[PDB]
Formats: sequence, C-alpha cells, structure tokens
Amino acid sequence: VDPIWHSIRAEAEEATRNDPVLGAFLYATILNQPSLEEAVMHRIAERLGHPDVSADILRQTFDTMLEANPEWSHVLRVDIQAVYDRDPAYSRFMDPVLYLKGFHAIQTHRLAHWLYKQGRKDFAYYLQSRSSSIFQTDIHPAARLGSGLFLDHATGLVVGETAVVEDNVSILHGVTLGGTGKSSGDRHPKIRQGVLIGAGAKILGNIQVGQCSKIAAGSVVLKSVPHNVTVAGVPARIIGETGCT
Amino acid sequence: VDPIWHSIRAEAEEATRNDPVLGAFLYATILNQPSLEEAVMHRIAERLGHPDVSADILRQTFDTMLEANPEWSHVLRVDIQAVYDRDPAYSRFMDPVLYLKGFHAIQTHRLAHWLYKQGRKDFAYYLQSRSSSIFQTDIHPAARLGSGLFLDHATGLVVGETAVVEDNVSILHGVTLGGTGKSSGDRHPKIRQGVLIGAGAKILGNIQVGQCSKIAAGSVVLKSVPHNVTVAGVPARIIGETGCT
Amino acid sequence: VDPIWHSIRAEAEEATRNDPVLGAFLYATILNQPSLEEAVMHRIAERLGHPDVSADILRQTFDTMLEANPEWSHVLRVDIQAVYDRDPAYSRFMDPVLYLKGFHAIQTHRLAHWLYKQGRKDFAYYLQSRSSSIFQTDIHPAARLGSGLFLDHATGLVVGETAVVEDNVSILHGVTLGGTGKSSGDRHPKIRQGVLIGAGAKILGNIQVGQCSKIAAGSVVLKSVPHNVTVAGVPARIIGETGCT
Amino acid sequence: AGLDQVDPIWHSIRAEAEEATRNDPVLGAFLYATILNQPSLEEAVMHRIAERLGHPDVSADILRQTFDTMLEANPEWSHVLRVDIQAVYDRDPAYSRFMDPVLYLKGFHAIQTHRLAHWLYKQGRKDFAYYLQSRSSSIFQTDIHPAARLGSGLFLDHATGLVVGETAVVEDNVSILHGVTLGGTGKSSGDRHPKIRQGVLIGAGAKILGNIQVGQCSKIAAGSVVLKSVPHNVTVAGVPARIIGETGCT
Amino acid sequence: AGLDQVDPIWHSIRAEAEEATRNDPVLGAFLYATILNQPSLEEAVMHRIAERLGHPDVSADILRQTFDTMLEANPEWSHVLRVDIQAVYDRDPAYSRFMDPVLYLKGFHAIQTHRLAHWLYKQGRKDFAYYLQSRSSSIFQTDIHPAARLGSGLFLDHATGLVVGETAVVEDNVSILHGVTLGGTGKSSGDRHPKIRQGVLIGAGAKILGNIQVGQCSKIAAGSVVLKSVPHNVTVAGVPARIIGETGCT
Amino acid sequence: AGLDQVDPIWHSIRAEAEEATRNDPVLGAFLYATILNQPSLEEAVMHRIAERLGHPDVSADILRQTFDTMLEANPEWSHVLRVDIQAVYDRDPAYSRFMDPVLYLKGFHAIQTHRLAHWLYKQGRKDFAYYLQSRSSSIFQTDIHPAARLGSGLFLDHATGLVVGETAVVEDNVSILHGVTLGGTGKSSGDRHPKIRQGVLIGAGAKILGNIQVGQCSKIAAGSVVLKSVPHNVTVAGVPARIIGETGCT
Ligand SMILES: CC(C)(COP(=O)(O)OP(=O)(O)OC[C@H]1O[C@@H](n2cnc3c(N)ncnc32)[C@H](O)[C@@H]1OP(=O)(O)O)[C@@H](O)C(=O)NCCC(=O)NCCS
Ligand SMILES: CC(C)(COP(=O)(O)OP(=O)(O)OC[C@H]1O[C@@H](n2cnc3c(N)ncnc32)[C@H](O)[C@@H]1OP(=O)(O)O)[C@@H](O)C(=O)NCCC(=O)NCCS
Ligand SMILES: CC(C)(COP(=O)(O)OP(=O)(O)OC[C@H]1O[C@@H](n2cnc3c(N)ncnc32)[C@H](O)[C@@H]1OP(=O)(O)O)[C@@H](O)C(=O)NCCC(=O)NCCS
Ligand SMILES: [Mg+2]
Ligand SMILES: [Mg+2]
Ligand SMILES: [Mg+2]
Ligand SMILES: [Mg+2]
Ligand SMILES: [Mg+2]
Ligand SMILES: [Mg+2]
Repeated sequence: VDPIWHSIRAEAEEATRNDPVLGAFLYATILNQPSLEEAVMHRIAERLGHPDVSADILRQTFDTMLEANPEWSHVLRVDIQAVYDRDPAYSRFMDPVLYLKGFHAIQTHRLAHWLYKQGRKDFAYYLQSRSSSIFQTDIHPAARLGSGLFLDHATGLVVGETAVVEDNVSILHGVTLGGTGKSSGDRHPKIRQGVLIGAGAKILGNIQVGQCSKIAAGSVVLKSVPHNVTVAGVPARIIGETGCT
Repeated sequence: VDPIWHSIRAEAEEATRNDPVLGAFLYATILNQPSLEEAVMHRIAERLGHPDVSADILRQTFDTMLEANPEWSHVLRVDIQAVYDRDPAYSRFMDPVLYLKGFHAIQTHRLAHWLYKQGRKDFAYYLQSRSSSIFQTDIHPAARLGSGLFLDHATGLVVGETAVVEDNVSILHGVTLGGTGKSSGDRHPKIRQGVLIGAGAKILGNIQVGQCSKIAAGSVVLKSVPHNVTVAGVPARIIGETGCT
Repeated sequence: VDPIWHSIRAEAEEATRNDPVLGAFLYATILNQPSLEEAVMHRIAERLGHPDVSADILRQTFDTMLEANPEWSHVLRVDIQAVYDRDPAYSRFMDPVLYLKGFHAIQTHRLAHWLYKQGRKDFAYYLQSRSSSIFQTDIHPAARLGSGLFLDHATGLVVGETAVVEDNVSILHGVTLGGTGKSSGDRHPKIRQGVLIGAGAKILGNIQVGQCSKIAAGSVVLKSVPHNVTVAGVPARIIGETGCT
Repeated sequence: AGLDQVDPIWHSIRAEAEEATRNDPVLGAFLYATILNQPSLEEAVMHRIAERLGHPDVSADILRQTFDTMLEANPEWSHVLRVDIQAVYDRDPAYSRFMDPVLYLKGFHAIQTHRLAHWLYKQGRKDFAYYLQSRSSSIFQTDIHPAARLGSGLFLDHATGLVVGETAVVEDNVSILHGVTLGGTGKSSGDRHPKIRQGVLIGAGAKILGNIQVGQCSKIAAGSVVLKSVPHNVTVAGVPARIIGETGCT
Repeated sequence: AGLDQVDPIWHSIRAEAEEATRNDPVLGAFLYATILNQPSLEEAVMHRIAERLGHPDVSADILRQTFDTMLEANPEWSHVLRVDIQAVYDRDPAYSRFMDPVLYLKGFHAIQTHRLAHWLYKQGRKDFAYYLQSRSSSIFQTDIHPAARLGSGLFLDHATGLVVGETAVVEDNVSILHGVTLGGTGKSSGDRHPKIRQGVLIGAGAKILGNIQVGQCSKIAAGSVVLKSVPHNVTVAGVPARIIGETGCT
Repeated sequence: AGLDQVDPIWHSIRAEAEEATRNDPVLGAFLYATILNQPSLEEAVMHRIAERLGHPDVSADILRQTFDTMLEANPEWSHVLRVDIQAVYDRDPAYSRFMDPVLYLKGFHAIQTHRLAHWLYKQGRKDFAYYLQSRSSSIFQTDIHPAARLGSGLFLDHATGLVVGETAVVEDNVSILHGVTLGGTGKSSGDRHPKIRQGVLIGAGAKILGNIQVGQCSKIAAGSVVLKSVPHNVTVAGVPARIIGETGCT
C-alpha cells in the first residue's frame, strides 16, 4: 500500500467532479502523475518556475535529486504526515501537497541543499532566492533540516547558514534562526527534536533549544534553552516545564 | 452618481496622458471597464493569475460571486473609503484599486470565503494559497471579515479559521490573529468594531479585543481586551483609555 | 579597471561551465551585458516584469533613470560592496546582483523614487506595489535612502513616506520604519549613518536613531536614540555604548 | 419567450462542452473558461479568439474588451457569427458539432478577427486594425486587409495561406479553401481586387487576380489562376482558368 | 547488451546537443531541458513537441503527460519516430544531424502530433484530438484530420500549408512537401480522400483530390493537380496531371 | 550635422507612433516599448522581431541581445533595413507608412530574421541559426535556409508559405509574394536552388526549381512552375512557365 498517495488521488478525483474548472490543475499535478514524489516535485516546480529558469528545468533537477536520494520518499511522507497530525485547519493529505507554501519550502530547501553539496552553488542560491520571493522563506542552502518538519503559515522565516533543525520540529511564521553579530563561523541556532517555535520568535546565535521545548510567540531567545521547558518574552525566560508528542 | 467610480476614471485618464506607456495597464484595468466592480475583480484576477489557474478563470469565478452577493457593491466601496480616510500616504480612490495588496487581499478573502461556503473548498484553498504567496496575507477562508476593513502594508498577516473581525477595523502588517496551542474548536481571536491593530502584534486564542481598542505595535495579546483601551507590551498591558472614529 | 564588474563576469563564466542548464540565465543577465549597470537593471526588470507591465518597459524606464542619474554608477557599486563586506553567507560580488531581493529592492526604490520626483506617480506606485509583492519590501517612493545600504533577508520591511535613511546603514528583515498614529506631516524615522537595525525591530514616529547606533532584534523604538549606543527591548532601552565600521 | 430566446446553436454548444469535460476532465479549464462559464455564445467566441491572438505585445484582455466594444456597436454580429457557424456545420463533413468552429477552426476565428479589424479600421483605429491583421496572418495564416469586405455565412475551410486584398469584396454564402489569393495583377492603382458574388466556391490554391468578378454560384477548381471575370453558374479550372462546365447553387 | 540497447540515433543526438552547448552556451537551457536532461529520445521528442504546442489554453505539461500515455499504450512509437528521424537524415541534404528534425523541423513535429491526435481520436477523446489538430494547424501550418492514417518513415519537408483529409491514407516511406493537399473533390460523402502508396514523393504545392490512389514509387511534380488514380512507377506533372515518364523506387 | 544625422525614415516612424498612441491609448505599451522608448530604428526593429520570435524555449531577450551582436559586427545592416523598409513603402499600395513594415509585416520581420540567422550560421553558430529558421518558419511561415543569400531592398509581400533553399541567391531590389518556392528539382547534390537577379518580381504561388537563373527585371506570373533559366526583361507564366512577353525594370 501507499495510503497517503491513494488518499490524495481519491481526494483529487472528488475535487475535480465537484469543481470541473480546476480539472486542468488537479490532473496535471496529481491525477496524471504516477507517484506522490512526482506530484510533489511537479507542484513545487510549477510554483517556482519563471522565465529566468523554467518549471521544466526545476522539475528535471528535482528528478535527479530524488534519484540520488531515495530516502526522500520516506522523508516526504513523514513531512506530509506532520501537517496532517499537527494542523487542525485542513483535513486532507492533499492540502500540503497542493497549497501549503511551508511544506513546499521545506522540500525546496532539501533540493537547494543537495545542489549546494554537489557544488551547484548557483542553482542552490537561485532556488533560495526564488523560495524567499515566492514562499517568503529565506533558508540558506547549507542549513540542515530534519524530517517531520512542520512549517505552519511560514511567511518571513529566515534560517542561517549554520542552523541545524532536528526531527519532528514545528515552526511558525515570522521565525528567525539567525546570528547575533560577533558572527564568523558557527553562528546560528541548533534546534533539537520535538521543539515548537511560535510566531515571530527570534532565536539568535550559536545556541541550542533543547528537546521538546516550546518557544512562545514573540520571544527573543539569546541563551540556550534546556530540554522540556517553555520560554517566553523579550528577552526569553523559562515560564514552565513541558512535554513532547 | 457613483462618485468613487467617476473619480477613479478621471484619475486613470489623467495618469494615462501623463505616462502613455502605462496606457495598456490603465485601460485594461480601469478605463475599458463598465464598473468599479469589474475593475476591482479584474486587477485582483490579474495579480493572482498563474499557469496553474488563469486570471480568466479567477475573474469568471469572481463574477459569479458578485452575482450571488450584490451587497459586495456596497462593501467594496466602504472598503475603498476606509483606505482614503485612514491612510495619509496616498490621495486617490484609484490607489487601493490598482496598488494596495492589503485591499486586494481583503476582496480575495471575500471570494475565497464565499467559495468555501459553497463547498468549493479547493478553489478556496487555492486562492488562500495564492494570496499567501503573492500578497503575503494568509487568511483561512472560513475566517469572517467585516466591511470598512483597512489592511495597511499587509505583509505577514495571518488569520486563523475561527477568527472574526468586525466592521471598521484597521490592521497593520505582521499581525497574527491565531491560536495558543490547546486549540480544538473555536480557537482564534474575535476583533470588535473600530479596533486598530498595530504592526507585528500577535493576538492569540479565543479571546476578544473590545470595541475601539488599540493594540500597540509588537504586543503579544493573550487575554481579552476591554473596550476603549490601548494595550502594549510582551505580554500586553492596558496603558490607557482611548476613543473611536 | 572596474574590478566589481570583471569579477562578476569571471564568476558567471565559471558558474556556466559548472552548470550548463543555467547558461541562458547567466548569459542573458550577465555575460551578454556590456556593463554592471545593465546587468543590474536587467535582473531587476526580469524579477519585476508581469503581464501588467513588461520587463521591457521596466528596463527601458530604468535606462532613462540611469541616463538622468550617472551618480547611480557609483551608488550601485558601494551598495554591492556593502553586501560583500557585511554578509558572511555569500562570497561573491555576483550574489547580490543575481539573488538578493534586498539588494534588488534598494535599486527598485531608487527607480520608483526618481519616477515619483518626475511626477510619474503611477509608475512609482506600481513599482512600490510590485516590490512589496515580489521582494516583500514596502518602501514608499518618497522615502530617502542613502548609499552603502545593506538590506539583509529583507522580508517584511516597511518604510514610510517621510522616512530618511542615511549612508552605510544595515537593515534586517521584519523592520518597520513607520508612524505612531498622531501622524500628519513628517511622521517617520530618520536613520543616521552607520546604524544597524536588527530583525523585527519597529521604529515609530518622527524620531532619530543616532549615528553608529544598534537596534537589537525585536525592539520597539518610540523615542529618539542617541549616537553610539545599543538599544534593546519592548519598549527599547539603552543597554550599552557601541562603535562604527 | 421573445423570439430571440430561441438559440439552438448556443444550447447545443453548451451541452457538447459539458459532455466533453466529463469524458476528458483535464480539458475542464479550457472548456469551462471558454464555453461553460460564459453567459453567451458571443462572449465564448470573443474569448476563444482573444486567447488565440493574445501576446505579451497586446493582451488577450485588451483584445476581448475591444471585441466587446465591436459587438455593442454592431449588434448584427450576433446573427452573422451564428450564420458563419451554421455554414461550417452545413458545408464540412469532417466535423459534427456547432462547437467545432467555435473552439478549433482557424478559418472561423480569422473571419471574426477580420470583422473586428474592419470595424476598427472604419473608426480611424488603423493601428489596432493592422495589429489584428498582422496577428491573424501569423497565427491563423490568413492575411486579410482590414478594408476588405466579407459577407456572412462565409466558410473558410482549412484557411492556411489565404490572402485578401484591400479592395476585395466577398458576398454572402461563399466557401473559400486554403492557399487562396483574392489579389491584384500588380498593374493597377485603385479598385484592384476581386468581387466574389453569393454562393461561390473557391477551391484550394486558386489565385483570383484583378478587379474582376466571380459570378453568382460559380465554382473555382483547385489550383486555377483566374484573370478574367467569371459568369454566373459555371465551373472554371486551369492555368489560366477556362469554363469547364455549368453549375447550380445550394 | 540486449538488442534494444543499440540506439545510435539517440547517442548521436546526445553528443550533438552537448557539443552545441559548449560552442553556444546561451542555448544551454534549451538543449539541456530538451535533450541532455532527458533519459530517452522518446522523452526529448515529447518534450520538444509539448513545448511548441503549449499555450495558456492547454499547458505543455498536459500535452507531455498525454504523449506519455500514448507511448505507454503504443510501444511501436519508439521505432516509428526513429524511422521518421532516419527519413529526414536520408532524404534531406540541407541538414546533417539526427538532432535537426528533433529540435527544428516542424514537419517532423507535426507527424508525431498527428500520431498523438489519431490515438486520442480512436480512444473517443475527440476534443483532445481536435485541439491538437487545431494547434498543429496554427503552429506547424499542417492541418491533418485526426482520422487520417499516416505510415512510418514519413518525410514532411518544409510542411507549410499541408492539408490531409479525414479519410486519407498515407503508407510507409513517403515524402511530402509544403503546399500539399490530400483532399476531396467536394462532391462525395464517405471515403473521399487519397490513398498514397509506399515510396511516393509528392512535390511542392501539389493537390491530390478524391478517393484516388497514387501508386507505389510514383512521383508528383511540383504544382500538379491530380484528379485520377496514378499507376505505380511513373512521374506525373501538370494541371491537370499527366504521366510525363517512368520512375523507380529508393 | 554629419550626413548620417539625416534619417527621415526613423523620424517619420517616431511621429507616426506617437500620433497612433494619442488616438488609441490602449496601444501605448506596445508603441512606446517598441518605438518611442527606443533610441534608434535598429533597436526598434530588433525589439519588434525579438518579441515576435520570443518563446519560453529561447527568450526575446536572448534573441534581442544576439541581434545587437549582429548589428555591431555588421554595420551595413542599418542601411539594409532602411532600404528594405523603403521597398515596402515604394512597392505596396495597401500601406501608407514607414512604420507599417516595422510593426506589422511578417515578410519584413522574416527578412531581418534571416539576416541574423545567416550571420550566425557563418560564425559556426549553426544551432542558433537553425533555431531562428525554425521559429521563423512557425511564426512568419517563411522557411528560409540560413545559407541562403538575400540582397537588400527585398520586398516579401504577404510572405506566407515562402520556402528558400540552402543554395538560393536573391540579389537586390527583388519582390517576392506568398506561396513562393525557390527550391530544388530533387535530383541534384551541390548547387541546386535558384539564382534570382536584380529587379525581379515573383508572383504568388510560383515554384522556381533547380540551379536556374531568373534574369534581371523579369517577372514570374502567379502560379508559374519554372524549370528552365529565364532571360532578362521578360514575363513568364504557366505550368510549366513560358515567355508570355517583354518587360522593363522600375
Ligand atoms: C472543378 C471541381 C469544382 C469539380 O469539377 P467539375 O465541375 O465536376 O468538372 P469535371 O470533374 O467533370 O471535369 C471536367 C473537365 O475539367 C477538368 N478539371 C476539373 N477540375 C480541375 C482542376 N482542379 N484543374 C484542372 N482541370 C480540372 C477535368 O480534367 C476535365 O477535363 P477533360 O474533360 O478535358 O478531361 C473540383 O474538382 C475542384 O477542383 N474543386 C476544388 C475542391 C477543393 O479544392 N477541395 C480540397 C479539399 S481539402
Ligand atoms: C517532375 C519532377 C519529379 C522531376 O521530373 P522528371 O520526371 O525528371 O521529368 P523531366 O524533368 O525529364 O521533364 C519531362 C517533361 O515533364 C515536364 N515537367 C517536369 N516537371 C514539371 C512540373 N512541375 N510541372 C509541369 N511540367 C513538368 C517537363 O516540362 C517536360 O516536358 P516537355 O518534355 O514537354 O518539355 C520534379 O521536377 C518536380 O517537380 N518534383 C517536385 C520537387 C519539389 O517539389 N521540390 C521543391 C524543393 S523545396
Ligand atoms: C503575369 C503578370 C506579371 C502580368 O501579365 P502580363 O505580362 O501583363 O501579360 P498579359 O496579362 O498581357 O497576358 C498575356 C498572356 O499571358 C497569360 N497570363 C498572364 N498571367 C498569367 C498567369 N498567372 N498564369 C497563366 N497565364 C497567364 C494570359 O492568359 C495571356 O495569354 P493569351 O494571350 O493566350 O490569352 C501578372 O498577371 C501576374 O500573374 N503576376 C503576379 C501578381 C501576383 O502574384 N499578385 C498577387 C497580389 S496579392
Ligand atoms: Mg489574460
Ligand atoms: Mg485548375
Ligand atoms: Mg510547463
Ligand atoms: Mg505540375
Ligand atoms: Mg523579455
Ligand atoms: Mg502562371
């Protein structure tokens, strides 16, 4: 089975019957695709395509990335699953695939990151630049993002060159994972597993946010945060202990 | 009479004489249009059009919404009037129509909201997604927005599924009307009449901001705000009493 | 010599050999151009072009601006130099030219500002509107920006009509240079030389930020800031003395 | 229940478009945006043609808005386009649907594009008219001077390579194939292109040259070069053309 | 090292495309996206053709995905397109490369577009088929009815102005020039367009009209009008056409 | 006040474009971006042609930048394009303005596109050249081999269906109509296409086939098939062509 894919295809078929004028959109992006992988790469290439660099070139490059990284099949699905499990506003597997710029931005970064590591720096920067303009997510291609990442609303996200985000993290819009100013080498946050980072929060410097911690909306976080705590405020203070899942 | 429309047409004619290369823009969007309604729907369809879903399809759908909601004629004009009366930076009725993504985003939501209520969920999400990418306004289609809404600068606005904004409200860029985390059902703010919400403010949870209240730039608002007060800070505190108009 | 230009051409040639599919991008924008000026105006016109107003019309208008302002040759280069000297994340003169929406937004404003002063108000607003949508930078065309301006990440920048930014300033994303509310005439900040303004900061009213001062990420600045100090917090407080360069 | 509520051409086209969408849903954007969302056949035809001619140089929208202006000034276009559609339906065995010319056949799209251009030209909007002529020549391969006069119930079958000069006149119920020139001898000044009478068929690749008349109900065989006026009710063939027989109308 | 690993046509095309890019790097986006990034000649041809026919009305993507469906259902298309490419290579002195038809020659693009349309038409997808016919008529200037039957090793040289009727049959190894009509007399109902046998050459501007046969290995001189069946192994010329001599194949 | 400051063609075009905009302001984007914002006629012509040929496959910009390179290497193009414009103005009654070929007439756009392609081909940039030939065939319906040689003061009237072979030569002051082939007999190897001398007029649909010469000032009637060299100062007509009379130049 591939239950995420089969659900997505059933939803697209229903969506098309319900609203025929969207048939070109839904067949080109889901129903004529032979796999979820090709559906996701297609949508993102179409959103990022421009006269400067066609959707085709983007999609063909994405194909080469998938070929080199079969593990992306798994990561992709855990990422879709993170949306489904963590966002009450949408009730379909199809929604992140078609609609959610946060989800698109994560996979775009995975592409840009892979290119950057191949020494295809320009392609990597081009995708960073286009993602920054169209998804409003400025993620440096050398950043490292884990799987099961949930990028909710996303607008205004900034992630620096040396930032690391571990698995099962949720990140709101307006979040900066950035540097302080005395910044040469390793200068951006390391975000551990199961963290939630609320809207507008700034996490600055080579500091750590410990496992399962929550950063309240609007915090400015300048010192490392221990595991299992809630921080809030400008500057941030521990305001509680917290759990995971 | 229709003084907003007649002023807009006189401005466009003058603008065209003054700068002929913009004649195609100004005739296609204003001067060849038989009404303000068709001018507004045209501009917004053109800004939102994409290979995925043409400007035409968007404009035709907008036409069906107007046909089903003749009250939008009135709402549209009070919305234009809110810009004219509340923003010193522009002195023309034409400016919101042509230029102001906040104004475009409000009417886009009105379209998406109507579609959502018709059971055209995908179209609704598609427009939410496109508005989030192009206008940087992420408004859930189930949100409810009153008339005489002023969306100034707009970039980064987020409005949740169960948020309600009442009439004659002004909202700056960077504003979140969102949820806290213990969020099942009704979980997003209710904004009463005549409120001003300043840049970067986050209003979180199923809480109310009372009539004529002001939220200072950068506030994190976690508790309901009574009528006629100014709140400021992280977290927000009452810092004064205030009036309307 | 023109060492910035010659370095940019050598980088583009190398980039093209390294990744041939980007040859159309890199030749159209750099290598077939006879000057850095024409390269910069071309990239920005291509990013801002739309069915509403073609990249060609934008580029031709840009040409007229350069012809009227030969000083832009110098300003452009000091602006590129500000990126090179102040951002560790990129190591090429070519990077701002091709990729950095902040850099594109600054020159876009310089164009819009010049048009505004010519009485080509609509063109000016059109470019403000398009820059606000594509670069997420909302800069009123009557704003005044000095040279050696560094707009890092840029997303969500708002600059009001009467704001003045002097030379050698660095500005992060999420920054508002805006008004308080009792705002008739001169109502927006004046930013002096060598200032750094951190992510998310709001500077509100006709107040001054003195030379070489630093505004920490997330500050709400409501009172004028003296020279050579660091301010932080909501509301902002002096937290230190600081220097320039 | 006024007489103009009778419109079997539009209703069949709406039914055919919906059935097409069910059977091939990927075509739904095309068929809804061009037919099913339109409140009239006039608006569907204007939209189709506008989209075919649309270019970064002059948008489909500007073309469609200009078409709207033409219809408002020329109400008879509603009947003319219906008779032109009926011509295809009656005269071409290769297509079974009223929808076929509306969506597909560049001859039908060229005819209405000329009607638009012709109106614009008479209004003193000569650049708009030449622009349409230019775009029609490039996309429909039909180079029709905007001063040319074309009747109704015109069937432009296949159409590729059609040239019609400035002073040509084509009357009602004519059928014209691809590769046809209604042109000049090259040796006169004013009135200098052909006058085609009602009911004429002009075969593929025919050149008709000069201020000459093709008489009513006559037929021009494929590849004829026609240099002298043709009487009514004959077939001509050959290079140059000669009467090869007698013919009737309908 | 199965037999179908032998593919000198694809390998030469890959080499020619890479050499072209080195020599003229601004063409790198075109040549990589159309040839060098593709894992097969089939995918390059589908991509090229999809991009040429693509329009806001129906995207290149939808066309390319539909092409993919045709290849999956018609595996023989892999050999057919290779023989069609080999026809150009063998029969046109003006071009030296297998890559020339794949990228440039609208006759070759039209042939495969017809193959797609023909398959769709037989599947009951008649709107898709007419849409392709319509788009091919406008962009390649080749108006080929989707019910027409076209053999392999077809060379459509220059192509502009080609018209092929609904009941036409063209067999293998035919060469057809621009301005050619395989059409009707206008006076019959069912089977009514030409049957072209193997090895035939049809010269520029020829009209072949009626349910008539052009016999094997025969040649139709430029500008001929052909109204009667042509026996094998002759050349015909003239208006109307007459046997002017004897001819062999190859 | 050097001699090359005299440019009545450019100045009339600038005046005509501005007057057009006042009269029909919706055309302002087109006319300003193509004429009024340009600092030279060369730049207007390059821009117009680049925009017509532009495609996602190779942008108008790349085409315009490549045109710029051609002009820089071939300064005589400034005079050639002006004589080509003057040819239309002098030879076509249907248009009254120097601006008409620059904006509208695909024959004029094809000629300059060939000039670009021809230069590229001689530079070893054969893919670029074939790409332009391919795009011109599809958008202007003029299939001109880049190795063909075309003189100045060429008038390509209507143009649809033009085919010119690899070894064709056309000298100065020629007028050529639509449906014209300067092609091959199909039976030779090297030099194999026509040599057209100065002052020739070639009528619509004419096929001129072989390494044959059309003598100076001669005229080819519409629909002629020309298989033998034509002496100077005659008119030929027919299938095949025969001398039908005597003719002079101008
Ligand atoms: C001429 C036409 C109208 C019908 O012909 P008709 O009036 O029935 O005449 P007939 O077929 O009886 O032919 C009588 C004579 O005319 C000649 N003739 C007919 N069509 C001719 C043509 N196109 N060119 C030259 N001669 C022709 C015949 O050779 C015959 O000569 P003959 O008696 O010396 O042997 C038809 O054949 C034609 O060419 N029309 C155009 C159809 C077309 O373009 N279709 C394309 C479909 S895509
Ligand atoms: C007919 C053709 C196939 C070769 O001819 P062929 O079989 O060698 O015959 P010949 O050249 O020996 O000519 C013999 C007779 O036929 C005539 N003839 C040849 N081609 C003719 C044509 N197109 N039209 C009319 N008559 C023709 C000759 O005039 C000659 O008549 P005559 O003996 O009374 O003087 C060739 O000339 C042709 O026209 N084919 C099409 C090629 C084409 O379209 N090329 C375009 C390249 S872009
Ligand atoms: C031939 C042409 C140049 C002028 O002809 P001309 O030199 O003045 O010769 P005349 O008109 O005096 O005709 C003399 C003989 O030639 C014949 N003739 C002329 N043009 C002919 C043609 N196209 N085909 C066949 N025969 C032709 C006449 O029938 C006449 O024969 P006859 O004496 O046996 O009756 C002109 O008619 C022509 O066809 N040129 C092309 C114009 C064109 O293509 N225009 C299209 C405008 S869009
Ligand atoms: Mg449009
Ligand atoms: Mg004949
Ligand atoms: Mg595509
Ligand atoms: Mg012949
Ligand atoms: Mg361009
Ligand atoms: Mg003749």
